[PDB]
Amino acid sequence: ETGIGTLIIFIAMVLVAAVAATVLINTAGSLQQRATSTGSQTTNQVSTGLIVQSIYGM
Amino acid sequence: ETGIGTLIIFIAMVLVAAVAATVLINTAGSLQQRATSTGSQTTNQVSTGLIVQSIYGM
Repeated sequence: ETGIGTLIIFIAMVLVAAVAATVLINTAGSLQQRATSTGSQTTNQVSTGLIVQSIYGM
Repeated sequence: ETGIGTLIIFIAMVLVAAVAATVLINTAGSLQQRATSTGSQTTNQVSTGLIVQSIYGM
């Protein structure tokens, strides 16, 4: 009967959907750390600087 | 059926969207404190100064 064949494919459908879910989570986690670090590094880059007061010679 | 697979990926889609939301909030909060402090420090920097009145010798 059709009942047996339906159950077999059902298991396969669940496993496939889990794979595509894993890709999206892993990619978002990788891009999270890069975007956070870039923002913090740029903030330090703009604000920091050195200034010359006076120059003397002998 | 397609109904089972749709629900599994749906959960994953919601979790991924939450991650990207967290990045934007955290970055804006970090840049908030830097921009506020820079403005206040510069205002004090320009306004403050010392002046010499008179010099006497013995």
